Amino acid sequence: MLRVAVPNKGALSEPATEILAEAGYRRRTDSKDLTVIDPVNNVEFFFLRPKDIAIYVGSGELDFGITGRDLVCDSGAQVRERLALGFGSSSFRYAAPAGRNWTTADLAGMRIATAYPNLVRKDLATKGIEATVIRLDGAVEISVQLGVADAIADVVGSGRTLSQHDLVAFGEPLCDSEAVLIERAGTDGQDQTEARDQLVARVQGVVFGQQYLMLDYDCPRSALKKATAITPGLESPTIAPLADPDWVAIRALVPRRDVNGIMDELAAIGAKAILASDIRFCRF
Amino acid sequence: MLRVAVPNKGALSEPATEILAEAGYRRRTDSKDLTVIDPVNNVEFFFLRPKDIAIYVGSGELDFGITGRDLVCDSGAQVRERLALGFGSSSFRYAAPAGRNWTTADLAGMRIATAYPNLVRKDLATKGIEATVIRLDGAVEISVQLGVADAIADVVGSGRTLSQHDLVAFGEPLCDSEAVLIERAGTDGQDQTEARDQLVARVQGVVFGQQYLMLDYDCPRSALKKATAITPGLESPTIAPLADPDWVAIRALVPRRDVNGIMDELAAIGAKAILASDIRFCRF
Amino acid sequence: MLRVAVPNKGALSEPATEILAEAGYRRRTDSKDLTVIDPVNNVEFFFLRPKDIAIYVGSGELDFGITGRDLVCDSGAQVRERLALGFGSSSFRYAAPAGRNWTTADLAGMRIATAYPNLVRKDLATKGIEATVIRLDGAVEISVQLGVADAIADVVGSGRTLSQHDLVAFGEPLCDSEAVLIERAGTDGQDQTEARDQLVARVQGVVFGQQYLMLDYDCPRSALKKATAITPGLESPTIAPLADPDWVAIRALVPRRDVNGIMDELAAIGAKAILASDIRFCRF
Amino acid sequence: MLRVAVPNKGALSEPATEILAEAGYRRRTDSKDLTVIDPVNNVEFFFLRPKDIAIYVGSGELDFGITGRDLVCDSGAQVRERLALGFGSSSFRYAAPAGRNWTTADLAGMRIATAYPNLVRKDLATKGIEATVIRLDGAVEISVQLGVADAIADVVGSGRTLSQHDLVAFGEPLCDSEAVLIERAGTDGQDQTEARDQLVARVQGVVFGQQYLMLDYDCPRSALKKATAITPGLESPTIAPLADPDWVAIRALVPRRDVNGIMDELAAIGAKAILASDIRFCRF
Amino acid sequence: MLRVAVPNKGALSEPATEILAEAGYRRRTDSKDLTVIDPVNNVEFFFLRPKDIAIYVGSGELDFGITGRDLVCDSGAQVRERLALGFGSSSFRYAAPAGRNWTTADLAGMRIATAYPNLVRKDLATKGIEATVIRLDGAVEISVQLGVADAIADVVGSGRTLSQHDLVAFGEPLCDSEAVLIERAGTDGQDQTEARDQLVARVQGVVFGQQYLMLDYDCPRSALKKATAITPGLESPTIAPLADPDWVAIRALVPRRDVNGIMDELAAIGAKAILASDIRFCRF
Amino acid sequence: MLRVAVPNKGALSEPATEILAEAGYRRRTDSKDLTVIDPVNNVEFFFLRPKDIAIYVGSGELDFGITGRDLVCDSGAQVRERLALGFGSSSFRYAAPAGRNWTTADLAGMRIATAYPNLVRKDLATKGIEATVIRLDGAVEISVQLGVADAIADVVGSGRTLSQHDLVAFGEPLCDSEAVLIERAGTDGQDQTEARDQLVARVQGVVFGQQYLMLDYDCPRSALKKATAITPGLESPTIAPLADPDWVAIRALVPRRDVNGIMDELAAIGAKAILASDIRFCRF
Ligand SMILES: N[C@@H](Cc1c[nH]c[nH+]1)C(=O)O
Ligand SMILES: N[C@@H](Cc1c[nH]c[nH+]1)C(=O)O
Ligand SMILES: N[C@@H](Cc1c[nH]c[nH+]1)C(=O)O
Ligand SMILES: N[C@@H](Cc1c[nH]c[nH+]1)C(=O)O
Ligand SMILES: N[C@@H](Cc1c[nH]c[nH+]1)C(=O)O
Ligand SMILES: N[C@@H](Cc1c[nH]c[nH+]1)C(=O)O
Repeated sequence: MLRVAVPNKGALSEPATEILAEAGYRRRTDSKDLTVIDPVNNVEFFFLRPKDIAIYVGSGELDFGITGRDLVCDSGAQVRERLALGFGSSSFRYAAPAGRNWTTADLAGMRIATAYPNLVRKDLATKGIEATVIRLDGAVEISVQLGVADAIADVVGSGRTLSQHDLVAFGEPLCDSEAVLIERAGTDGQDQTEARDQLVARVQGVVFGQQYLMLDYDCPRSALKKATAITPGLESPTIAPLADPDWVAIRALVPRRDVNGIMDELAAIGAKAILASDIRFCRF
Repeated sequence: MLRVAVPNKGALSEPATEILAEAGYRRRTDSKDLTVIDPVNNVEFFFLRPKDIAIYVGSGELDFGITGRDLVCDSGAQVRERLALGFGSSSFRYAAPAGRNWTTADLAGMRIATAYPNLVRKDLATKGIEATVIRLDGAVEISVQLGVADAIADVVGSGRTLSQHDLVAFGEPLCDSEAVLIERAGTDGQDQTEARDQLVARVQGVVFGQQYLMLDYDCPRSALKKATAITPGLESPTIAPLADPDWVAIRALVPRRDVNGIMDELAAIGAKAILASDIRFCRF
Repeated sequence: MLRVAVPNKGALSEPATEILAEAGYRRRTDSKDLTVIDPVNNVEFFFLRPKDIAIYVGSGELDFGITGRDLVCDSGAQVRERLALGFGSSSFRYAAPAGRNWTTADLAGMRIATAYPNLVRKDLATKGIEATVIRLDGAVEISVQLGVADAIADVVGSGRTLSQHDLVAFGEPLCDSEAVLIERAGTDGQDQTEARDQLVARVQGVVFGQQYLMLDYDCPRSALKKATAITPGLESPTIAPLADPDWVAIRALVPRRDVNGIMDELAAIGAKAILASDIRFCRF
Repeated sequence: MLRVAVPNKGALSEPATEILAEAGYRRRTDSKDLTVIDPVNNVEFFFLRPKDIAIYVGSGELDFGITGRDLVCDSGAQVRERLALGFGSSSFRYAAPAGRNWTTADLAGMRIATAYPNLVRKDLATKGIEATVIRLDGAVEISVQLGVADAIADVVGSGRTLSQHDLVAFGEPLCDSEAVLIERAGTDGQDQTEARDQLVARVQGVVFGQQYLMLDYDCPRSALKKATAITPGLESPTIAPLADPDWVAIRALVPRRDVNGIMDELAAIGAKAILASDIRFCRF
Repeated sequence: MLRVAVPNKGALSEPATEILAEAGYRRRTDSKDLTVIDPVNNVEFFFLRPKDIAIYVGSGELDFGITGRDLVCDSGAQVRERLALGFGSSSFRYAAPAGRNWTTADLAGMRIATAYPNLVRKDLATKGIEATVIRLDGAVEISVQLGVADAIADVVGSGRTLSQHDLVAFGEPLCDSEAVLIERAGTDGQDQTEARDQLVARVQGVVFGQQYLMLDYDCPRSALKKATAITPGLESPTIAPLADPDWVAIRALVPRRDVNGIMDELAAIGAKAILASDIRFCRF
Repeated sequence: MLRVAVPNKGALSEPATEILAEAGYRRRTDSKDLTVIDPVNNVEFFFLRPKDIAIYVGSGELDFGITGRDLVCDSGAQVRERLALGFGSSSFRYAAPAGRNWTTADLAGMRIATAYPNLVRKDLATKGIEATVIRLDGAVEISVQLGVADAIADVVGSGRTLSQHDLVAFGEPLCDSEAVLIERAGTDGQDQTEARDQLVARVQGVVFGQQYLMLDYDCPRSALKKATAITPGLESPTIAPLADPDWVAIRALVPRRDVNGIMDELAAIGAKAILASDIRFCRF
């Protein structure tokens, strides 16, 4: 029996449930209750505060959690990052009032407000800089106008929050917010290593599969050699005859980020009815 | 022209609309209005109170409805259950205050509160027991604390509601809450038998299809004989050559509940890029 | 870099985002902010008032928009309609109090209330009729009861709004509400013609693909000649052997509106496990 | 310790909480939980389904409830109606399809759908009429179109629901929906009679007070005799001098429904600064 | 029977209903339906789009409406403004991109976007300036960035919307957004003049009363002469004895905006228990 | 110009805005924006995270804030508590799994989870006990079941959260959650001492006034001496004649918690029309 911690609210909650569903786990019956028991898969899911998930995995009984990479950097927990999940990512920056040409060295002896004080204190220490780091519970950007701090450190999205308070980011970026699957450190006893390996392989199938599309298309046999070079697939393309003997159908996996260039090339050699379909799971 | 009753709210409403959409019927334009006319399929959908749907099919002009099996047991309507739809199921139990070792025979002459009084009265009669059954409109669990009844009878999910009121279930379970497609009894006149048969076949295609996944995978020809035994499919697996002549691609339907064991076996004989896809409709 | 205007609310908003997602564009991160930048596709999406989108494309810097055909008729903008998108369509009618046998000629010299005054004034002019057209901001049906107008002109859905105010539609219908992709008129400079052509081809792939389903089915070889005539596909059906040598699997695109007749015919010649799957993109 | 049942949702819920607050009882801390304990007043409030409240008072341990008068007529409970609360009232009527001149005698042997079957069966019996009364859970108006019943019986507001289904009300009205304070029948033991009397007196203070306004106004002494006749108050008006010796200020309770006529009369005899204030509690 | 138009949504809707309630009219039973009939006061209220209310009063059968003063300036309707209601007010300004020193004369021949084109065209004409005014449906501030206009004209609150798009207001302000009670022009026939006068007097009682508070306080008789000068009231203060013969209680209306200075002065001459209460209606 | 911090969400937010409104400050225009400027009172209100308000007052530029007393204990800020506001109060307790007879001394060397780690660490130190205090972001009760802690420390309301996780509170209570007005420590410069004193006096007027009701009642002169003893008021009751010379009207402040006993006594000596009204502000 495995126990898995899932974010109960915020930007990571829906895509976390989505990826767990595509790996074949029971979806949350209703957003009101806070556990979901999966008897067929032998897993129980707990919906918890995002900022706490790393502590639950690292000091508690949870085998796995899904949380942001910055929240693991801030927690001080000793957990293993098994997979980057491909969503939720965003930079983490120092920021200060526009129009003063701030640089990292200006932070020495200043007051820096953040919701991630342990992350920031370790970053400054590595750079050899001492400052006064002030923990706040949320929305730190207004703390400069209101006199609590000289600079801040926070997740930045597209900079909307910074510009709305006349702040400019500076310095080298910190530990980012990408969603990760974390695992409790420790070997335990074989029979539990196996159940843990199974969950990781299943989530990995979604993480990998979601990077590709399946292309299906009709192709003249005369253009078949060129098509094979254009879509080599993961092993080699599938080739099947059509009723018309001068034609075949070709099936091949292609990366999402390559798809439109690939289709233009296929169209130019005579390919017709070029179909593209979502992949949600693939065990390579 | 067929008329079909659909639950307008509650746990059965979204999965009911989902299954009707996958059978190819027009989805509800907006959740505010209460009918949806499907001119191409020649069907009209009415969104009604769940507890009333069985009466509308059994005494009204509706040809079909989707409701819970317990609501058909409680209604006294004479309708045909054509299909179990595979969602919404839950046990229906007697329950009484924890710590008293209640058994079914203790109900004789007691006061039993329930939202399904006809269901309960028929269950007790079959067992030869007489008691006083008290109809309530909803949420019956609090009626024991408040002195209206000695025991209750209600749908139980995972027992959250019972434990939150210090109640323990006992006795043989009653008619459960699984969602069913019900049909009005009666033969009418041939031309309407045909239209009715068509809807049932279409919903049955979703009910059946949703129990499987399509597996696609690349396979060495040397492992082909073993693969065929591992995934026999519904008739026999599809086999197509890859460009590489030592390899093929195999397609086969497999039951959802079998999928992960099947993939482990395929991986161990040399299969690569094992893909798994949702099935939403299959006419066997 | 392309700029595309998307309806920010109303009946057209979700299906507009849906079609853009299926063409492979970044979906709106959250419904609160009003732009979405797509760096990989080199497109920026702006979420605007539906009634304004035609003016933004026709007089502004936007390259494309998605809006209703009636809103283009009302705007007076000079834009190109590139594609009908297949949703949101509804008739646009004159309407007047029930029980008076209104005809189009009765409008001469009357007061007509509408949210689309330029559309209505051009329609009347073409028919040679002069009347007083009164602009209102919304919900015009009540304006007759309240004495502001003698008749109205409005989008009609299924006539719910008309019957709820005792109004009956009459006359030839006007410019309808179907969703369209519009483009700014003008040739600019080659390098921008190409980027524009790419977006249109991608949306066209969704518009075309969404009219079909992929049929997959197992078929006895003895029935193969008949099956080929029943499902000719877009080019010709794919044919692949099963393990069992007396059988094959057939793949073919078929129109959504044909699917159930097609399956009945296939069942009657011996086809088994007839599968039907959504198509979301097809470049013919 | 008293236990009081309060409607947990619907049209009666907010005005019920409002009247209990004005009688000085602790207001519901948050709409999520379902009890509120009032330690200073020695009362506990339970928020329950409206249709069940009469059964909880009549067969349970609750001392009081607030519910509709029709729900008491339908419940069959033996409870005392202590006060009409002055909100929620509405007529209860038979109704049938427009354009057929239905009368009460046409109901004999017909099918009548209603959410209040016991109320309707007793009403028909008193009139000497036999019919088939069909219990439904809610929204009964559509049951005629859908073939379940020939006529209905339901609360009517302003007839919106009737006209929206082409129904016309007929016959003598039934037990109406006005909100009432009900009490469990029975004398118990003196010390509990006293606590019960206290709650009734406190709610009665709100019921009575809410029918009046306090008028305050400045008045010339020369017009004082006429003013006294215009506002006699509940006992006799309060009269106090102003600094200016030719003037006084007058205070008097007047009925809400009389207020504007009263003010016109006072203005015409020389009264100035006529103030009118809400009364929320008055023990006569 | 009077008909009154009330804003159905937006910033003016709740305070409009609030002021009508304090004048003693029936409050909207539920926000879903769109009329409210007041049988005791002989008035019917219609909840309409704010931008349309002036047209309904000026060309329709409505006797009164509540809307913004700018919406009357934009409508071109011939209505009487009877009262300023004391809420909803905000300036209406031209605005253009920051950092260019725009002045009113720079508008000549430019493109100006606004939701109030008739208001703007009349303002420019009075100043002798010709420009191209572009009607938009809402949120006009983004139209400059997007190339549709050179400048805008819009209601400004505290400038949040302007600064969020880098716009600066300039020039003389236009017709503002303060809420007003408007009346249809025309004398009709005596018996309807009277009913109209009554509504205006009742709303005026709220408009006037809401500018004051009632002060009540205990005062030594030795300080009575000074107190009388500090709170003269609307006519002269009320003076009543306390049980203690060296003391009195004083009652007087004072303006809300004066209240705190007044209390400081009273405290400094020996006044105790200085009470201050809301006034919701006063007929002077 | 004063700056005041107000809770932006949670149980303290609405009653905080309510008390500020009754002291005569501008109410939040809309819950979306996060500042409100009051030009007439010369105060600006900032709506912030509750857990941060003490830090904003203690280290920032804010003059005042409203927050929970426990949040001040947890913050470590050096602020002055000027007033207890009379809402939001609740006990703060250690808690551990039911059925083990936990006492305070059992905490030595254990793991204690809490959202208020500084509060807990100072409480344990004062008692001479060392333990490991684990910071969590919220909802700490589940941390025992999930293995992160042996005991917790949290605000308890009525114990719903404790019993829902099988926890029992024990030990002496900690710093409670009552809402307080806090002020920045420091004298600054006279002209700002005065503006600060004014706000405190105004909030104090609400805090004091809200503990009383105004009683108004008609009284026979023969019972006047007894009535004066029953309602002495804050100074002495107001006495004014009625028109009827055998009667008077009496006005007196009485404590809310005394009101019903007081009215029973007045009724028994002949008092009639006993009226009771809310007090929202009183400067003693
Ligand atoms: N043979 C193709 C398609 C495929 C992958 N898996 C199964 N089929 C490829 O290797 O990409
Ligand atoms: N031939 C495989 C896959 C398939 C089913 N239907 C069409 N193809 C099977 O029978 O399972
Ligand atoms: N060969 C089939 C199926 C197919 C289309 N595209 C790829 N395969 C057809 O032409 O319809
Ligand atoms: N004396 C007035 C006002 C009043 C009632 N109660 C107290 N004062 C009346 O009897 O109506
Ligand atoms: N006499 C005081 C209070 C009052 C007004 N109206 C009635 N009483 C004044 O004139 O202001
Ligand atoms: N004189 C009464 C009522 C009152 C207070 N303030 C003004 N009037 C009292 O002192 O309680």
